[PDB]
Amino acid sequence: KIFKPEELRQALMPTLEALYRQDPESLPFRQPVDPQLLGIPDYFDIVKNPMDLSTIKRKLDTGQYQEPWQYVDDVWLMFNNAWLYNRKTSRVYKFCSKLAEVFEQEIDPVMQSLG
Ligand SMILES: C[C@@H]1CC(=O)Nc2cccc(-c3ccc4c(c3)c(C3CC3)nn4C)c2N1
Ligand SMILES: [Ca+2]
Repeated sequence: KIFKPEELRQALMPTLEALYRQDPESLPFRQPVDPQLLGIPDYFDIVKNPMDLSTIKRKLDTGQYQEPWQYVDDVWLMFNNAWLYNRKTSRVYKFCSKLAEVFEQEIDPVMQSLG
């Protein structure tokens, strides 16, 4: 199948919106990580490919995905970065886990529909 960018945006954006909507848990994930501002200067050493909700939104808005699994992969890159960088006690780690719970419910029917 050839997926048009407007079709991917229309189908997938609600699943991203579900993550944005989560408070407090989306807060760490709404903007790209700025290691200087956050006082975590080793972040890019450990996290080779940073990813966040706003970057994913921008990719949908600008037609950067050819396939819907590329979108799923970026969401999971964001999750895996957070579980990699943070210890299990951190808010960021626990908030990530909550987003993954929400996402799994949202994404399932949408991916089935897209095929
Ligand atoms: C995802 C990003 C990078 C990472 O993996 N660890 C990390 C460490 C310190 C603060 C943060 C961090 C970044 C932005 C935040 C926050 C934490 C938070 C606090 C509510 C949890 N609010 N916002 C706007 C952080 N999160
Ligand atoms: Ca809530």
